[PDB]
Amino acid sequence: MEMEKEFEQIDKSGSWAAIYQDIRHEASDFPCRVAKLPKNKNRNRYRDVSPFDHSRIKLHQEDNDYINASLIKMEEAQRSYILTQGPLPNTCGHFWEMVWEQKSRGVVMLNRVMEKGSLKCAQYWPQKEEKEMIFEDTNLKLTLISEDIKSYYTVRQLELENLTTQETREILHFHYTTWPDFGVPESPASFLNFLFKVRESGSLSPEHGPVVVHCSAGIGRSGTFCLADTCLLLMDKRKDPSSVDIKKVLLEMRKFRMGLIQTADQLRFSYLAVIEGAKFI
Ligand SMILES: Cc1ccc2nc(C(F)(F)F)cc(N3CCN[C@@H](CO)C3)c2c1
Ligand SMILES: Cc1ccc2nc(C(F)(F)F)cc(N3CCN[C@H](CO)C3)c2c1
Repeated sequence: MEMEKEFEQIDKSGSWAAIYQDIRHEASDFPCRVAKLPKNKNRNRYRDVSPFDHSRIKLHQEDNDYINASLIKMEEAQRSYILTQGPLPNTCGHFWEMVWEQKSRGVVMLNRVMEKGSLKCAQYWPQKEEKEMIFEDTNLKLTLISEDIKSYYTVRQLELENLTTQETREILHFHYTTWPDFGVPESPASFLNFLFKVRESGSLSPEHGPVVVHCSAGIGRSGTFCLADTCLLLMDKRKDPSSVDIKKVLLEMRKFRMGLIQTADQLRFSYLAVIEGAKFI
């Protein structure tokens, strides 16, 4: 059963909601005790989106190691990702500290800072070359070097400096700017072109740390990005690409972060992206 044939059946029967609820029912549940400590209340954007203790990213400054971020480690696909929430006004320094400590080369952002009148993410990078950001709490400086604005996404070149050592690193910011305010994109073509730009940058390679991916909560749109990338890698690696079961991969990813793919529409879109992206590979 090619994925295309399955998709046709699901679409005809209108069963995307039933299949999505099955995934929810089967998903892993593990503790999130650290996330729930009182002193970490202001570090969580949403009270019902927490990282599991087993897979959470620890900040290395002693103090408070907590950030709402999870390491998704896909063993068969040989790729890792860090999924995180959109930074809060008080956690932008922790975010960049994470990127520094984890040796990430890329940040993937799948939201806009404001959507439907409402703040989804803090403005955690500089909009102007001449107006750099200093995160005084984690002793980091961030400068916009250049950007390449296109119709569906923007790629920025950032310089991140550890002010303690004066070491600097180039970080690439991949910003998908056109996800609709409601629902999902009608066609995955632009999402796929975005994904291919991330890939081609080398940001997902094993010589770097895991890419950091976020949206607002770091589980819906972010989950589509990692699910589509992993299923496409599994397709190219396996002798038989039609043995890739996207529901099984998503369940695997949900061992590492709760909630990945938040709606039936997102699940459908993930299928569509993997179908069309497989056609290109
Ligand atoms: C033909 C057909 C069959 C089943 C469907 N099932 C869902 C669901 F996943 F939400 F349940 C969503 C659909 N649509 C509407 C069209 N525009 C799309 C948004 O871009 C989503 C959809 C469409
Ligand atoms: C030749 C080639 C090889 C690998 C590829 N890998 C990906 C993806 F998604 F895996 F990164 C996406 C591709 N393309 C680019 C062209 N436009 C297409 C849809 O608009 C998507 C692609 C194309």
